[PDB]
Amino acid sequence: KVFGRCELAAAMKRHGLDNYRGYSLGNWVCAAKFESNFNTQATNRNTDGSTDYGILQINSRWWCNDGRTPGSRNLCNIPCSALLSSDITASVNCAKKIVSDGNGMNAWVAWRNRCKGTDVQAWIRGCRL
Ligand SMILES: [Cl-]
Ligand SMILES: [Cl-]
Ligand SMILES: [Cl-]
Repeated sequence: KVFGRCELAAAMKRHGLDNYRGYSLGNWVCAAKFESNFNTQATNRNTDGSTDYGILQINSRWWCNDGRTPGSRNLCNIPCSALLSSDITASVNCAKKIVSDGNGMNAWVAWRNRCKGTDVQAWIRGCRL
């Protein structure tokens, strides 16, 4: 599913991501924009052989199981395929664990490089939330 901007903001809010660990909704929408362009089915293969999955490009080295990332963990206790669903529940619940792991949203390098320090509220501007 490719979400609309406000549609995704609303779904993220419904799932308790808004201001989670102090990160406003615009931060999460911005991260999703640059990680996946709001496409739940986004996948990307990393140089180390791991893969990133879903709207927030969650990585199989630590967070989910895909059966083909040697030496990896599955800390969200989910198949990586669950992160591709039209229902963002699994991605959100896993993101909550990731952002609580110590480095906040810096875990998403694209958030650090493209969202951090910017006017992230622009991502939810106009949205009925
Ligand atoms: Cl915001
Ligand atoms: Cl594996
Ligand atoms: Cl980047």
